[PDB]
Amino acid sequence: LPLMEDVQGIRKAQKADGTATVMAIGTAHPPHIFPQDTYADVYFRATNSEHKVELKKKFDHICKKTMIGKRYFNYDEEFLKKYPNITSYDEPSLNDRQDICVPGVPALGTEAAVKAIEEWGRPKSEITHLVFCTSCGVDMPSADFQCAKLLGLHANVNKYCIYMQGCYAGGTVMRYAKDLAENNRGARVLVVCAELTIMGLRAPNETHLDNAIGISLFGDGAAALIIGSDPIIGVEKPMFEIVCTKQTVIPNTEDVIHLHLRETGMMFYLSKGSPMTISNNVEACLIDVFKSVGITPPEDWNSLFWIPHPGGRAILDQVEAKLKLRPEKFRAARTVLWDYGNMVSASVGYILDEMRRKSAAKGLETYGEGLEWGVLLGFGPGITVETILLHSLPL
Amino acid sequence: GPGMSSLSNSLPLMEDVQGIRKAQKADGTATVMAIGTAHPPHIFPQDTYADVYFRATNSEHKVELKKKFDHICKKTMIGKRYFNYDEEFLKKYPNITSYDEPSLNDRQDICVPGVPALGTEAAVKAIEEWGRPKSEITHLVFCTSCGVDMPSADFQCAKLLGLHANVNKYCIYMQGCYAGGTVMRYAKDLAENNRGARVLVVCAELTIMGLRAPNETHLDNAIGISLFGDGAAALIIGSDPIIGVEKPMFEIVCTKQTVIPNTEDVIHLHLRETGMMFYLSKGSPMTISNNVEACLIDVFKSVGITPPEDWNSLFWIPHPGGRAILDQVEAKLKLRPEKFRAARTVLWDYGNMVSASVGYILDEMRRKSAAKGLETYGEGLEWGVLLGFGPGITVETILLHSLPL
Repeated sequence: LPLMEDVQGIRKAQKADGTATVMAIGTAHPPHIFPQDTYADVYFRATNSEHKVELKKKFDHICKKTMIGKRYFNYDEEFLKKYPNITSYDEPSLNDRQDICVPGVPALGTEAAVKAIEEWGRPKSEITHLVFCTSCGVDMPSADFQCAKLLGLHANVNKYCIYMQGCYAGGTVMRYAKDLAENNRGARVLVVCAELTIMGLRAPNETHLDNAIGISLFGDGAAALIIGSDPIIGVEKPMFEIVCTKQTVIPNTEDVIHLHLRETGMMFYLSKGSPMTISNNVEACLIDVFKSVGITPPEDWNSLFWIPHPGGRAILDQVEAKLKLRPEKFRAARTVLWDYGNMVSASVGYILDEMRRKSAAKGLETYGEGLEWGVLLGFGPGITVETILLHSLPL
Repeated sequence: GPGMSSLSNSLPLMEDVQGIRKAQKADGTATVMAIGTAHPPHIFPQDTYADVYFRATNSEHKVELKKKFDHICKKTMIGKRYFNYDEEFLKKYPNITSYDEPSLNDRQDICVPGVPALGTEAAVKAIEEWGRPKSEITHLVFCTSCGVDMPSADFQCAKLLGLHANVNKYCIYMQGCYAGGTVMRYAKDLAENNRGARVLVVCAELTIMGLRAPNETHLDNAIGISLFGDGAAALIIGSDPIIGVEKPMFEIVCTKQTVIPNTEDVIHLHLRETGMMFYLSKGSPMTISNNVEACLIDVFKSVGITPPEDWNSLFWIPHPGGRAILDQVEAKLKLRPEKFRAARTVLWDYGNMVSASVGYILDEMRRKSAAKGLETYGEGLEWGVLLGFGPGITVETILLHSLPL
């Protein structure tokens, strides 16, 4: 056994040299397409609420201004008929939601993980850490265990299960991955964000009007990333360096966005004013992430590339206005919101994928729209903001 | 110390990625520098537990199931446990004291604000021992298998403690009995990769999330009711201890999580409309013992150290998942009867407090070592291992190096 003076030598040999880097991104979504134009008709039919005509035109109006074109779900109208308790308002339904989400979320997550590992090109045996993230379903052993099992990873992979961190969770996974990759030499972190919104699906009511915003917004999906420090030249393809990661809680705003897991499943609550709270405090979070690494914030926010969580059209519009950004800056985020809706923790992964793919297709200088520095933002319950400072690399 | 303000650790003037990384990372090994513990006020002695439990659950008519549970309680090696409820509190909830009546909502109403409250009590003690301002805590790792909510338990704990708005939070939900090991694994990477970082680890559990009446088809639920107790443990972990201010105790050298293949149906828990449903198949103490040595060899080889020929050369903090797990792990590793004394003392006085158990044992070990005037906090020994066991079956192996007194 080594002496007291040898402990530091072990630490020096154990840690990685460089910055945690995104080197692969894979995405997946379930097969059932639900267009937004017909969503009011399909939802009110599936929930047997066709008699509530005045509540239907209210929901149709909300759906029409979401700037979401389609969403993907693990269910169709035929599947929902097998579970009448999920399609009702307050009937006991957690057991059925868990029966679907507990095995379903890691299954969907694994699909995205397979694509990320295939792009990466190295054997799955080289994955040392797994960070799984979901707000849909909880179990013991957890979703991380199930994902590792489905992928057939090594028995000694260090796993991290990020449960119920909502819409900011896509930022949280980058924060976790940064420390895991950088503090462990040779470590390759597989990040998986997967969500199945059936955990929150229910019938509309007059007392729960804020539930209508959630049903018009959330879609199913999964995103997976391979993150690691010290990229192997000629084998791996380094894209985004995770330089600084900070989580912030906005004071006196707990009553704004809150969700509870009850006997009726996930109960969504949203007060009028969330886009204002997020937009008014986003700049302070950005100045903080830049100051933490000694970089002077740019005079013009258009100088950076952006991956904002598409919590809704209003959140994107207000953050864009506050930071005085040109319409093309949030292009990648707007396309993902349109094509896929809000896929919870998986949305930012989809945007990061869209950004690097379009940058490579246009033949730009870097993966981050030809620009050097950028920010990935997560927004959710708290109100909590996850600010991830990224440095993009050349093609 | 971290040397946050020193020139050699200063941030580069230009936007140099590698220069930023060099300044941002810490130098040394993550070190435990404070441990605080807490438990609810209601004392439930184990010798009268069978009587109290069967009366509170309206099951005193099942005479042959009572004599079976009385025999399980007598063999647990638990003397007393603490709970956030008494017999009067349970009478307000007939649904929790039944077997399968709808009860999740009521359990959530107790556990969602209750777990962060109990955790905060332990955290206040850890912060007081540490001695530095609470505003200097940069990371919070909260851990519990009792209750889930959005915003999570970490948010509530941070709010009750009055931590900085910019504290980086980690919520470890439903990782069960191995979670006390998982928090050490999280804390290691967080403290070591961030210069100046001081991680507050909080493990808190309220077993009312799993309390229910006995049944003839669910005989394995009786093992859980005779075992689990409430409690909280909190630790302050950080790299590069400040000499003269902080008191460095245990260095977290290597941390690995291992899954034992083909054992998913051995230890499993499900969160249902009836709360947390506990399932335990026969063979868990032997399955854990037959795979523990391989986990230890892995943790030692991962840092280039040759595994000791005699396991008695190390100090031990094993999760007291039951007296049988302790007895069989001790036997397989050919350990002397006193090697697990700290673990057995905590099991006797507090029972199995889930993720909080190992924190209590680490506290017991360092306190007894200081009280006897020993050479180090780890029973006078230099190297040791903290072990967590739970659903999977998953083993958390934490290699520790104790510093001198």
